[PDB]
Amino acid sequence: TRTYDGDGYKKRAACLCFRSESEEEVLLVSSSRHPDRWIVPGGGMEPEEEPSVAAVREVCEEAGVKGTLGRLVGIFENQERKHRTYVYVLIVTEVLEDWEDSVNIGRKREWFKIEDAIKVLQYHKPVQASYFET
Ligand SMILES: O=P(O)(O)O[C@H]1[C@@H](OP(=O)(O)O)[C@H](OP(=O)(O)O)[C@@H](OP(=O)(O)C(F)(F)P(=O)(O)O)[C@H](OP(=O)(O)O)[C@H]1OP(=O)(O)O
Ligand SMILES: [Cl-]
Ligand SMILES: [Cl-]
Ligand SMILES: [F-]
Ligand SMILES: [Mg+2]
Ligand SMILES: [Mg+2]
Ligand SMILES: [Mg+2]
Ligand SMILES: [Mg+2]
Repeated sequence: TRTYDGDGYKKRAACLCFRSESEEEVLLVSSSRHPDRWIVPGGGMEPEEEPSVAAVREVCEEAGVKGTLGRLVGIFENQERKHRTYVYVLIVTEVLEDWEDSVNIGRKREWFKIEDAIKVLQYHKPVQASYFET
């Protein structure tokens, strides 16, 4: 069930999934609609779902990782697609081999150095590239 803010923007949550506390490598996943494109794992909040809970849940479903939830980075709007995303830090401590989106849609995941993550996000996902600007 999709949920919305009072202005009609779709509510989403995402994590910057870092390999370690040094925050030098981040995990991206392939797009479901376009599999040669990279995105930050995230998705819609469910009804009455805390943003931090949605963020951890979506990363588990899309990226097959668990870890230590850190800071809220910020709340980011995409004006073109009318959605508003709470973005958290997650320090990955568990990498599971066969996760919901790998099994169901063959979603891929890869570690990127921060500067390379920004590069691959810029063309189609400039707001997600901006998650890293802080
Ligand atoms: O993360 P979500 O908010 O679920 O985004 C999910 C959907 O949302 P929904 O599940 O249909 O509500 C996106 O559609 P909208 O951009 O919200 O229309 C999808 O966006 P699209 O409709 O393809 C787009 F934004 F118009 P494009 O990326 O083609 O410019 C998004 O696809 P991406 O993977 O490319 O972000 C999808 O992601 P996924 O299928 O990997 O979950
Ligand atoms: Cl790291
Ligand atoms: Cl976006
Ligand atoms: F989802
Ligand atoms: Mg979704
Ligand atoms: Mg998603
Ligand atoms: Mg999802
Ligand atoms: Mg979802």
